[PDB]
Amino acid sequence: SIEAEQAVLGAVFLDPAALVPASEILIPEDFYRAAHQKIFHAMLRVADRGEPVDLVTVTAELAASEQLEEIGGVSYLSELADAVPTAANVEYYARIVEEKSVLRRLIRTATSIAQDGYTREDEIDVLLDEADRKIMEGAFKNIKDILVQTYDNIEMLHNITGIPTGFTELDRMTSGFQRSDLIIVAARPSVGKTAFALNIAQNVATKTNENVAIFSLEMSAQQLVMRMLCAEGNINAQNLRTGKLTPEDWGKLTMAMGSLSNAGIYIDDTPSIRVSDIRAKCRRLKQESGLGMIVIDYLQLIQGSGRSKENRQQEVSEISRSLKALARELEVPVIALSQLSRSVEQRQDKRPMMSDIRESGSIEQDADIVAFLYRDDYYNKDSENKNIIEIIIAKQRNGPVGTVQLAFIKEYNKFVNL
Amino acid sequence: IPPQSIEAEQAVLGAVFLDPAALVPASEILIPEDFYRAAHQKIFHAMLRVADRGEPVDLVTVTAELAASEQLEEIGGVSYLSELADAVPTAANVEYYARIVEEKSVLRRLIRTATSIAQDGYTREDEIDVLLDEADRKIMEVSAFKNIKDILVQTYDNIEMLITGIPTGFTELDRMTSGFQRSDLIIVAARPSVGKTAFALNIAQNVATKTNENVAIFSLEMSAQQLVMRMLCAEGNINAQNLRTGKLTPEDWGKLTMAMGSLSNAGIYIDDTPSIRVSDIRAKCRRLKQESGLGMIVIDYLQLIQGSGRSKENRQQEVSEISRSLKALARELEVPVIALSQLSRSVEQRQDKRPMMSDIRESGSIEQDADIVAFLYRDDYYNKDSENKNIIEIIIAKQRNGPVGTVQLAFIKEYNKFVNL
Amino acid sequence: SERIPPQSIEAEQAVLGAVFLDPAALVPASEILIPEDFYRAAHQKIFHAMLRVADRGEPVDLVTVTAELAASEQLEEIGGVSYLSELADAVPTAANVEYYARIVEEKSVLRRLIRTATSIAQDGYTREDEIDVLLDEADRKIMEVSQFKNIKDILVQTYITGIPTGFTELDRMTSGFQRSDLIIVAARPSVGKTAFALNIAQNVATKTNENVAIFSLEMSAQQLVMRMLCAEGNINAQNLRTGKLTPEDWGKLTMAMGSLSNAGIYIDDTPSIRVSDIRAKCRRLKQESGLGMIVIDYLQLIQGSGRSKENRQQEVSEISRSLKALARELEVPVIALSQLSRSVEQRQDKRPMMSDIRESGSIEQDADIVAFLYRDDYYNKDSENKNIIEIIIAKQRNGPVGTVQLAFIKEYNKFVNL
Amino acid sequence: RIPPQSIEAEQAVLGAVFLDPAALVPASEILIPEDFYRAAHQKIFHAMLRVADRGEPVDLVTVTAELAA
DNA sequence: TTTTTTTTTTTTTT
Ligand SMILES: Nc1nc2c(ncn2[C@@H]2O[C@H](COP(=O)(O)OP(=O)(O)O)[C@@H](O)[C@H]2O)c(=O)[nH]1
Ligand SMILES: Nc1nc2c(ncn2[C@@H]2O[C@H](COP(=O)(O)OP(=O)(O)O)[C@@H](O)[C@H]2O)c(=O)[nH]1
Ligand SMILES: Nc1nc2c(ncn2[C@@H]2O[C@H](COP(=O)(O)OP(=O)(O)O)[C@@H](O)[C@H]2O)c(=O)[nH]1
Ligand code: ALF
Ligand code: ALF
Ligand code: ALF
Ligand SMILES: [Ca+2]
Ligand SMILES: [Ca+2]
Ligand SMILES: [Ca+2]
Ligand SMILES: [Ca+2]
Ligand SMILES: [Ca+2]
Ligand SMILES: [Ca+2]
Ligand SMILES: [Ca+2]
Repeated sequence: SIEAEQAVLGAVFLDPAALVPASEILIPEDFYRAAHQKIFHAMLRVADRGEPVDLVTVTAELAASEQLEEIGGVSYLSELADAVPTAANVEYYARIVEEKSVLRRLIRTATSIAQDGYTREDEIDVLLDEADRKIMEGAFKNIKDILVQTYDNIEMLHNITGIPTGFTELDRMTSGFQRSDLIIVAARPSVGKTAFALNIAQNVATKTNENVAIFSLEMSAQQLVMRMLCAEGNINAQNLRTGKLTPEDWGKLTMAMGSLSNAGIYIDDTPSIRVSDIRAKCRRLKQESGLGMIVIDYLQLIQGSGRSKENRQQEVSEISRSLKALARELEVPVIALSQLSRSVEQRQDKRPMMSDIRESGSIEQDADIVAFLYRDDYYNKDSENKNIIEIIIAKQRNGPVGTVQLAFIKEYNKFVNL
Repeated sequence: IPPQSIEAEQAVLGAVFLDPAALVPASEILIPEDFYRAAHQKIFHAMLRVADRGEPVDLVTVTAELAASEQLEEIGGVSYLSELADAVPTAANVEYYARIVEEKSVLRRLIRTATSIAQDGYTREDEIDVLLDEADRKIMEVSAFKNIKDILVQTYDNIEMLITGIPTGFTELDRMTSGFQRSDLIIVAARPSVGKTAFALNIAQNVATKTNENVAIFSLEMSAQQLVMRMLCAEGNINAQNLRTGKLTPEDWGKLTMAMGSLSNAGIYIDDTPSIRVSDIRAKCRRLKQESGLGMIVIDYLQLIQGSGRSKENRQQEVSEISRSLKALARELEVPVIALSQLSRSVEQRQDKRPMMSDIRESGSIEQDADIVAFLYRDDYYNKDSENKNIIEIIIAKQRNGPVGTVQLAFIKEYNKFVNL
Repeated sequence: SERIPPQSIEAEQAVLGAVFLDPAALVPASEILIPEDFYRAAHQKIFHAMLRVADRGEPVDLVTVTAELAASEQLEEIGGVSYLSELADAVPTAANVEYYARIVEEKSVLRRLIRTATSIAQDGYTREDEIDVLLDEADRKIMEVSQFKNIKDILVQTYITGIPTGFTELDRMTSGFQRSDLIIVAARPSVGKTAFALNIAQNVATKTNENVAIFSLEMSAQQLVMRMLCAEGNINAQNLRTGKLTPEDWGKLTMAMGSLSNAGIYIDDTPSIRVSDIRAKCRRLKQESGLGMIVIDYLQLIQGSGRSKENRQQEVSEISRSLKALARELEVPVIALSQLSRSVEQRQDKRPMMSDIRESGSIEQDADIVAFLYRDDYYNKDSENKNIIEIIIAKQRNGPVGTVQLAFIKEYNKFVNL
Repeated sequence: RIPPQSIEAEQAVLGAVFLDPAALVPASEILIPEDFYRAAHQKIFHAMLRVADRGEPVDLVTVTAELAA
């Protein structure tokens, strides 16, 4: 019942534009306390002039009828003022007062049905109709309303929609890397999964102004940064990891480090996290700096929430769910790297299909987009055109399916446009 | 002073000791609990207990039965059973008095459920909507074998009626099916990104816009905003890529302006809460039917629905249960329910990748429960080069209305649209 | 504590009775029983005399039998002629001696088992001498509680007991549909389970005079009756569905309705019942009208008695027990429809085996008889000989196992003989 | 043999929530209800989070409404 | 106990 009542009346003496929502939601009778009934009435009575509604005009109106003394003094009206947490959410106190009102209305009509049960033992069918009728006395989104928001959204379309990867052909096909999408990038071992993900992270963090979080469960932060340096500056990786650098390499490195500093890429290399942990960390980074992308080096390495070490297919089924839900909650694209089962290798056409994604089919199902990497030179030692690598876009429910081509200069840990 | 024709109660019991073929109407009309007097309750029970042997029912066998339990002394003596015999002269219109006893029974049942509603009003101040629902539901509940003579009549009168059928607007499918029938569970299953939602959305539109019926859509994967954008594209033939960029041609805006027009008076109710239980779905639909009337329910994706508490059970059982609940919902609301389903990868392993019933993902009970199972298959989903691209099979693997078979449609993907051929 | 050697000397009397009533009933009786099978010393002697007189053959009536009993010292030992007179009045008809003889025989086997088991335990303490040969005797002595055609038997020379289903070939193999049997009809989804059950129900309810109760947990009564109408009159279901009936179809329907009225088939379509509920309802219908068959539209759809939501395999294990016991109590065949697990669709041969019965192995084990339905055209779109359907009788402890063929004209919801 | 606890500090957390209540964000990033020692605080901080998931949001009124619920 | 989905070593399918 009470106290929420006081919070409503209180907010009115505080605002008083708060009377509008209050009265849309409540009539004086909804209040339980006799006194509040009278006060809220007076408030509306003064609003009809309209005065408007403050601690003075209200007591003037309550004295204008015999009522000012009946409701406690001016001193009770004064207490009401001092008795609300925040003027802003009257809506939520009003709705308590309203819900309590409905409860006793229910109780009252139910008791009067029982009451009538003993009396009008005369005509059973019309009594059961009355009971039906006496007890009756949207949670769906309406389409009219959505159409407007969907229109106004298409409107905001002067000037990729889209966090841009910097790979022209993929961006044309995809237009980002959209907020709330789960993007799966899967391919056989040592084909280029991480390399590809890191390259995307760089071009996002350096070319745009957005922050990107990378969770690396297999490699160290060190190794990651060293891959980005090489790619940023075209420094040969073998040289870099030996310290055997040419005089111009030292130049390239100096530049690479420069641009990667103002880059804002946050790396977490804890080898065992649950999705909950990931969520927590991202939630906090977005809190204080804003987030744009999340990259995860590698979905089946993530570890389960307690359900006991369940049918492993279910365990990852669940991780899959959690990731999509995380992308949805943070309104941010989530790129999850995935492995593939050996099935693909048994074939002639070594290009992967969705079925191939390792460990659980739910991953195909949950993803907003599924990208495979295929390299002819991964299988052919002699292969004509070496550095070419297919980005097979096997799934997307934005739009088009298809294959895109890039060059993967491995010596530089780098993917490039053609 | 509870409602009781303790005069009429005696008249019934009396007639049984007098006839006793009079026990047949009596029991068709009453159960022991309908009697107000504790004693009569016990006697009428004994009467039926003896009838189940059957003895049959006279003043002797009844007292033998009452003594066989601790009860003969509790109900008055043999001398009370003797009075019951003499209370009414003849045993003809028992039907009369039985119906008084019954009517009084209903009255106190009503009073009792009304008082317990009021009672609960003060206690469970926790969840208002599910409480008000109980009152609604508890008051209706104050309303053995169906005889075939009677059904035959209703059925003849029903056949006297002449798509039967909520029409999908896909001619060949509608010929095979004739709607989309009230109370049916329709499963639409197919591999990922094949066209499940697309198909279901297309059906929802053609129902909501071509007919006058309301349709509820529960989307657990996509947002309402994405759903409507699919329908817009399909309604007006606007290329989806253009639409999501805002990169619209001058005639595209024309197409969009009309699409929006027709979809307004469409009356399609969308709920995109990503986790619901079937109970929740039921509740929402019940209410929408209440005040506006419902025609169809569409659920994007059955295995995404979540279980009622039974603990995180053998997952196969958990969906087994969801399956039943859905059919039972379709049954209760007298409305076709279209549940989208995923498929296990088993089909992928096969030579020809047209699905069979076994392929439905996660629990075999879905094949079983369904009134009708529809698979979608696309040659161009597997062949990059495939001859005749836009063709898509609607394999009707199951229906207990009638015929099984395959139907062909075109799925112009650029327009999020299925079309007739 | 008090251990009473198992016997039914009601059923004993019913057998001897039927012989004085028929007496062609002595043929089944003796195929099933030897004199020693009877528990009561007196019956032993009587049934012996009956066979003694049949070997002349006299044949066997109340006179000749007393003549034979007096011919030995025995007529006074077995009660008087007055006891032989009571045996006659035991049963209304010499209908189904086969039934009661098989009870007497089954009880006989039980005590033979008990007796050999106790004598094995007995010998366990005594002959502590030769362990391995004691185990051989035990093996062998337990088999001998059970009692390969010879070449001569096979030279009879070159060149219904029973509620009748109306399917000749099935009835030959089965002879009803026997009182107290649990008959399991299982098959994959949409194969023909319900259709087949309904067809049986009609032919029983219309051709015979017996009442049949059908519990439908999946389909409405309305849909059931519409299936029967189509099958009774050969009206195309689609036409009937739509109301799009030809002028002669109306004739066919008018007929079908006629005969189905005096049919007496009681339908209960409550979607959730416990077996107790089923029992209750049937007990009452038998009370006032008599019952012949119970059909249940599906066993795993029935719901459990409180034991908490137990290991589901046990829950149905229990339902299974309850049903057999209900069939036993009401002395009436119970046809329970069952689903099958998907494991059959793995096999290159899709004919079910007992193992395939879905959810609990106890069903194989409780059933008196297990029937599978198999359709080639269910799997082959093009299949040669379409409307053919195998009725695989995989289990029956009456007698013969084997397959029977029928046609299942689906357009007519109808099974037909060939 | 008296369990490490700091009720003063527990109260100070719950207090700050009723005062701010954007203070619930840091609080829940750091704590779950079970971290609190006093049975009562456990329940209160739970309710606070329970109301935040709607989100109401969290003040002295809505909290007592949830606790009475 | 059972039903379901996954990966990966064997044999034998004209
Ligand atoms: N030739 C050469 N190749 C390299 C060097 N460093 C990395 N790579 C190549 O880049 C690939 C890295 O693959 P990666 O993305 O880490 O594998 P994934 O995460 O499983 O997809 C490896 O297969 C290497 O062949 C280098 O110094 N020289
Ligand atoms: N070519 C093309 N296809 C599209 C476009 N937008 C959506 N689609 C396709 O439509 C399909 C969506 O299928 P959907 O029903 O959502 O997947 P399901 O629910 O798992 O069956 C996918 O195959 C997409 O590639 C587009 O702009 N162009
Ligand atoms: N051609 C045709 N076939 C039908 C028609 N009605 C039903 N059927 C088929 O007959 C069968 C009857 O369903 P049923 O097998 O009893 O369900 P069950 O309990 O799973 O076995 C189904 O296989 C339907 O396809 C009809 O009107 N026309
Ligand atoms: F070898 Al990897 F992701 F680094 F498969
Ligand atoms: F693309 Al899906 F369920 F596989 F919407
Ligand atoms: F299709 Al069914 F029991 F109705 F297998
Ligand atoms: Ca990697
Ligand atoms: Ca979908
Ligand atoms: Ca079928
Ligand atoms: Ca069935
Ligand atoms: Ca058992
Ligand atoms: Ca098995
Ligand atoms: Ca038996």
